[PDB]
Amino acid sequence: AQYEDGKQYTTLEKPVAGAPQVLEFFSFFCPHCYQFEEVLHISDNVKKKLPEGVKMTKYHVNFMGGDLGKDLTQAWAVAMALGVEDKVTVPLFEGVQKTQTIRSASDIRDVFINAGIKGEEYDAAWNSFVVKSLVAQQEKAAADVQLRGVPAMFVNGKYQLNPQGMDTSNMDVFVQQYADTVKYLSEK
Repeated sequence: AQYEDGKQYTTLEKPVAGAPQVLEFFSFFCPHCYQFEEVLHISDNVKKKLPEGVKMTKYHVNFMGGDLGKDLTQAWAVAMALGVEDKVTVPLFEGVQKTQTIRSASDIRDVFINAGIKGEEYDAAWNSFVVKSLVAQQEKAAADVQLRGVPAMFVNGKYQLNPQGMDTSNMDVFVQQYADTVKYLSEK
């Protein structure tokens, strides 16, 4: 076939019922995740090729960056709850990996402030139980699929993208193959 199990994707031995349609995992400490966001714009190009009626989910993970890794998962929960993902994603990535100016929760907080979220609003969110359960959601989803690496994308809780098996000669060609694979898997 043109799309083969173990080639552009793998299949989960243990499928996850009720899972989000398109589910993406990342870490702000994850170097290919930075690329996926800043250079390749994977999430965005997948969305452009997804059928409509399809919802897209992106979660942060704890297993990179120790204590700060967990702070960042809680911050991503804040970002999701306030709907400000598109204004903090870039500065968080650059704060962690480019400038290395993110070293504490207060530094994470600064990124949101500079992006225009009010201190009061940020801290209320940070401490809220809605964010607590949002953090739980992120963890559970990762636990459901035995996740030990990022970036990762799962389709309908039973297929996992396998970017290792796609040409990387051309970044643009890589992205389309990746998105076309999500679409193929989506329709499966």
